[PDB]
Amino acid sequence: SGFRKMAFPSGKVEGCMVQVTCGTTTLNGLWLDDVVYCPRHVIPNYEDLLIRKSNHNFLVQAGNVQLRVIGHSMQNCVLKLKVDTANPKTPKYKFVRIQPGQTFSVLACYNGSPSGVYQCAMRPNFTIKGSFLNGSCGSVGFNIDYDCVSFCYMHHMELPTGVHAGTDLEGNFYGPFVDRQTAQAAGTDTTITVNVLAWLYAAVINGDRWFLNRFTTTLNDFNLVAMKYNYEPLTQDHVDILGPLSAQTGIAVLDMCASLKELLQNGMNGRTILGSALLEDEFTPFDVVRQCSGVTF
Amino acid sequence: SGFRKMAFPSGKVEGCMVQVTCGTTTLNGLWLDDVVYCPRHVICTSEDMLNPNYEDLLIRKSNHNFLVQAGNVQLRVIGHSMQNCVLKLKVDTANPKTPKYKFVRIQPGQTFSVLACYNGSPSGVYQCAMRPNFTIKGSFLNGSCGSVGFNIDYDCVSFCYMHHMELPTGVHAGTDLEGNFYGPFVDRQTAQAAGTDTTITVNVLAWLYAAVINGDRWFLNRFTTTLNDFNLVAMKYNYEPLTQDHVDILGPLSAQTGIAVLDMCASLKELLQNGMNGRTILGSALLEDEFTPFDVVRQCSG
Ligand SMILES: CCc1cc(Cl)cc(CC(=O)Nc2cncc3ccccc23)c1
Ligand SMILES: [Cl-]
Repeated sequence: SGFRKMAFPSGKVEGCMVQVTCGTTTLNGLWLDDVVYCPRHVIPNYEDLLIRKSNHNFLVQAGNVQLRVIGHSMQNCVLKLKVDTANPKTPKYKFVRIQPGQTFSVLACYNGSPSGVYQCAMRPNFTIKGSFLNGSCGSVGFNIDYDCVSFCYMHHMELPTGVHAGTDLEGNFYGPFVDRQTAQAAGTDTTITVNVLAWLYAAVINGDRWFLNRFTTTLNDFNLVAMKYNYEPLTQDHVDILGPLSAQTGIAVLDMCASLKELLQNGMNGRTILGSALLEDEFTPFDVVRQCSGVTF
Repeated sequence: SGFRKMAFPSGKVEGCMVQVTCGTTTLNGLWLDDVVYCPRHVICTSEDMLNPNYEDLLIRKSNHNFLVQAGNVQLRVIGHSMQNCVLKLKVDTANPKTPKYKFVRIQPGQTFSVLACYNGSPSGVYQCAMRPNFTIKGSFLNGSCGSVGFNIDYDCVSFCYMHHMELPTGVHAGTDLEGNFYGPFVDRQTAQAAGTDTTITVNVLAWLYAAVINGDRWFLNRFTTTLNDFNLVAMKYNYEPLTQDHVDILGPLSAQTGIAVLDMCASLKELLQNGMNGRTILGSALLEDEFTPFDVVRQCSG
């Protein structure tokens, strides 16, 4: 029993964190094989700024060992520093771009040193509601599938609202953001509907049933109600994804939708679900299965 | 900016997780140097649950009864001893991945990270607080026994918890790494109930200071309170009494934000009286009590 916002074990990613210093800026790098990846803002015309840099300008530190940079290239908003040594601790990895609603773990680092791990969701407005201080740039978001680390995020900046913006590991920003000091605002956020439903299934698996009702709804009637409460549209794909949870608990997806519809129009009435007074949307349907069945890494 | 329930990086602890099998029972072990630590109930049978004699059960075991597996390598048990409710299996190989570590017993209200494992394999990491009733509200399934709670302050891992059992309410009970249970709990399947839980007041206040540091001020009021008047109100809402030690501990946050502890106490008194009124504090509609004053300073400063 129990439901917690659980992150993936961070060990495979900790073995990749390095400190990258260029001039006055110090941030984090992801050392995989003989390449160190980091935000290009460590060096604006970035092609022009990068052509003025030499390999010895970037001081890369892996623990108490200095890595010598033997090349540098830029891919979108990510800087790739070719180093002489391949990271022995390099795990089986992939660079994956995630979609909004998808969750991932963040290993927050300061000076190439991991200090915390937390679980995040890519908001529908493409920002993450992270926890970052100055120096966290280059910190990475990841998932683990079997023994493979899927790197999906690199932290680049904090928006004026305290939310975070970054890129995938190929340097492509999530959201309409740019890596420079200018007026940039996060768009109006919406609730990840499929994730709230998955979390309602997790509450039922944990014995919380007060919100369940005898009613069902059509997907269209649910989406008309969801739109009114700033909830993301629930697609037929989402229903199919929720299928195993629907089968396990005996509550049809449109039947849980009718519970969610009532929860939105009426509220919780001083009641809680999994110790929360808000509807939680940072657990995907897969996260609920993984946590409520026991998958290990 | 931003406030998250953050766990310590689990890598140093992952390098210590092993699988311990004794008969039909398989649980987790913590392999540090040449010793594997695990709950002593790994040696219990079906009829040795209600009233087991662990000294008697352990004397009947030989080193070859304990199958210890570290990854795909079997470790050779060369000795066994029991310290309170933990079993110590001396092995023939010292763990190369053994970090700089300490065994620390924590007090209620204290937080720690839990590395949940099944079959000696880490599957997730989450943040926990030792509840005032000495239970933890964890997320554990069958096979999680032997999973550990820790804090990684600087480069040293302070092991503070080992999971042992789930109480009838879905809450969890375990020991420190010396085998001493937290609370009035025993490793027997006898009727055991967690005591009435209370809110860790000092932690809610620390989290209110975290919200102020993050720009949230709506809950602040023009009032202050005496420590006694605050406790008289706090008790009525099942909040732990706030001691002078707690007031002292909140001192740095009080100095950083400019809000006196008894002033922040009057804000908490009002929040208990009024509720949130459809508002949130740090994205939460409930008062959060699993962030200690030390957690708030570490996350909001470094
Ligand atoms: C009542 C008998 C008993 C006494 C003792 Cl000394 C130990 C256990 C084992 C136990 O509680 N294991 C588990 C841990 N966490 C969560 C669990 C969820 C489901 C099933 C087991 C779970 C059981
Ligand atoms: Cl403590």
